[PDB]
Amino acid sequence: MQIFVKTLTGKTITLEVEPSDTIENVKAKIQDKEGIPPDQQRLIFAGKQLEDGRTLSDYNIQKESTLHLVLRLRGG
Ligand SMILES: [Zn+2]
Ligand SMILES: [Zn+2]
Repeated sequence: MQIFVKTLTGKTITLEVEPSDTIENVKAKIQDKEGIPPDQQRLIFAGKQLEDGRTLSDYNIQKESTLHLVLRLRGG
């Protein structure tokens, strides 16, 4: 099962996920691929910012769904 994650630069990465993966889990897969710490990541789906403890299934995120990755300003 695959989802796409688009960054502000237009670049897209593909993650292998499961319906019961938490948002925490997705951030960890993004850290593995891109080396960005989870606390710097905000994930958005359907215009809504996803919360760490909820699952992809909670949010009706399906195969081939696209999430948007917004980075926190390092140092705020
Ligand atoms: Zn998983
Ligand atoms: Zn398809």
